[PDB]
Amino acid sequence: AGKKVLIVYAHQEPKSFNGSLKNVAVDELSRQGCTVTVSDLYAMNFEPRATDKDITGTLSNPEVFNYGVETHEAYKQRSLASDITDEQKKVREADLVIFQFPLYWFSVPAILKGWMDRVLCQGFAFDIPGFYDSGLLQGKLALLSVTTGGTAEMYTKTGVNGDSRYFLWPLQHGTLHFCGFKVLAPQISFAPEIASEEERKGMVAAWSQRLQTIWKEEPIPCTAHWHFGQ
Amino acid sequence: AGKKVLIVYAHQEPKSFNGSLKNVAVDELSRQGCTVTVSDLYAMNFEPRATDKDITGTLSNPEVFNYGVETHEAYKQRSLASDITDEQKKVREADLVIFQFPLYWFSVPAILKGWMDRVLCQGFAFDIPGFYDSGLLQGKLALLSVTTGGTAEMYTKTGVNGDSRYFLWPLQHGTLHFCGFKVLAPQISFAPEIASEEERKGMVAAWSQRLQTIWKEEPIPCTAHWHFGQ
Ligand SMILES: Cc1cc2nc3c(=O)[nH]c(=O)nc-3n(C[C@H](O)[C@H](O)[C@H](O)COP(=O)(O)OP(=O)(O)OC[C@H]3O[C@@H](n4cnc5c(N)ncnc54)[C@H](O)[C@@H]3O)c2cc1C
Ligand SMILES: Cc1cc2nc3c(=O)[nH]c(=O)nc-3n(C[C@H](O)[C@H](O)[C@H](O)COP(=O)(O)OP(=O)(O)OC[C@H]3O[C@@H](n4cnc5c(N)ncnc54)[C@H](O)[C@@H]3O)c2cc1C
Ligand SMILES: CN(C)c1nc2c(Br)c(Br)c(Br)c(Br)c2[nH]1
Ligand SMILES: CN(C)c1nc2c(Br)c(Br)c(Br)c(Br)c2[nH]1
Ligand SMILES: [Zn+2]
Ligand SMILES: [Zn+2]
Repeated sequence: AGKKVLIVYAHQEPKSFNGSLKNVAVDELSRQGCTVTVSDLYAMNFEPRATDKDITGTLSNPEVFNYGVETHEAYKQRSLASDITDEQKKVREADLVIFQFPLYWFSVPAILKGWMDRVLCQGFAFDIPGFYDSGLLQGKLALLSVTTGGTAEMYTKTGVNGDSRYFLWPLQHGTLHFCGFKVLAPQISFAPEIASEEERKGMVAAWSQRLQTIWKEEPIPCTAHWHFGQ
Repeated sequence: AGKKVLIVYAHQEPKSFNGSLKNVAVDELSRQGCTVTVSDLYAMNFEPRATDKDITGTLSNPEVFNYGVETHEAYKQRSLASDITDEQKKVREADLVIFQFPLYWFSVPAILKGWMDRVLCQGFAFDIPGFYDSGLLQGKLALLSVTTGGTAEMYTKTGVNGDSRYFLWPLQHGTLHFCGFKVLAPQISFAPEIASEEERKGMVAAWSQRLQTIWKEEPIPCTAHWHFGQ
């Protein structure tokens, strides 16, 4: 035991399917004795825009603004905005980061994209060197728990949407793997709006049950072959 | 040949490489006699978050907030927030929509993701049915003009990042094609920060040159094969 979990949660509605998946996670991980923290992005009115307000005090170059460089330097100089550093503290302490969100345009909702853009800066999440297998959050686990409008059928290799794995690439590989996370198998709850309550309860239950043994899981091989191969 | 272009632009710094790419597009398309509009999202302080503030009318279900449902109904009733309808007007009038942005986490910056999330609502951009080749923005063209930190070699199949086309899938297919756009080949200006001044000028001029003949181009086949190969 002694395991710490951050849930980064992106849904506007407490009563939503996403809300229930988040609450089941809190309940089950809490029951196990895990340390659990939730960043409820919409309730926080979390700022998604990458702007020069994310740096407090004097900028590295106040005439030409380069976000990547300014935030790298601000992290090194402990001069990032408190909303960012608050999130970095949560991530730093976590052994597992679970992202709970509805799929928006084959990706995360903008509020959560903004969390990734602003929280995962150079020096904290990655550096030269220290990316992919050697990214700075190595040792940590990340897990995408996604809900969709589309059915599993639509999300097949020859379905209209392609394999669900195809849209996971920028998230699992380009973001989480890049930062050094070992990536647990995604949790994809397909088309809850379409499903019967029976099927919905089953999807929630699968998640709760999965969570019972989450600490015994092996990470996926987060490779192009995993995402795009046969 | 009275063509209308919307450039949706997502960079904080007017002197940036992205800023130059946006400006040369304006210069060249204006020179051609095109009608040109730019949505400079950061300068507009464009709202990225999908929230209940985006609907001003009586909600369909005020007890359980479903963003998709409420925005679809609000579009039909004309009770969407005016920032959304302002953008929809620009898209409706445009023959070509160019997106100009730096790659953030294998995707668009959150401010631009928010534009996609909030502007491309059901009833305006797609219906059920009425998506992919039957999407509501059929007859229009879209083009991603992207800049990266990574080099072209890093973005090949055997490179660490995988092929560049891999990260285009959620944007070109999941978003643009879903809404009925035909998609012109991407413009990817690789690693300008690493490039010499002359190589930078070369990349800007290549884009300007391409734009001279943009109206003669055919779209890509926006399929899984195009993106991922056999
Ligand atoms: C901007 C935007 C972009 C989108 N892009 C995509 C896309 O690219 N691809 C795609 O596939 N979809 C897309 N969607 C659709 C979206 O992913 C789904 O609408 C979303 O995933 C549904 O999840 P939800 O939590 O909102 O469901 P909800 O509507 O909140 O819930 C579904 C039903 O489950 C019920 N429920 C809640 N809790 C429980 C419980 N504990 N047990 C049983 N039932 C319960 C709820 O009451 C509800 O009736 C998009 C939607 C929007 C708004
Ligand atoms: C949050 C975040 C996430 C990122 N994620 C990724 C990612 O997933 N993958 C990836 O590859 N990269 C990523 N990057 C890096 C990012 O994509 C690059 O920094 C960006 O694309 C560079 O474009 P720019 O316009 O900001 O370059 P700039 O720094 O503005 O341009 C480089 C140089 O070009 C000069 N210049 C400007 N105009 C001209 C001109 N007309 N002629 C000649 N020179 C000119 C500028 O003065 C500058 O010196 C990320 C960065 C951030 C901040
Ligand atoms: C709102 N709703 C039910 C919904 N929105 C969708 C979007 Br946007 C995409 Br892309 C896809 Br694919 C599917 Br399937 C969607 N289903
Ligand atoms: C800031 N900078 C230059 C930068 N950031 C990057 C990110 Br984030 C990713 Br993922 C990749 Br891949 C590359 Br290459 C990046 N290069
Ligand atoms: Zn990977
Ligand atoms: Zn397509």
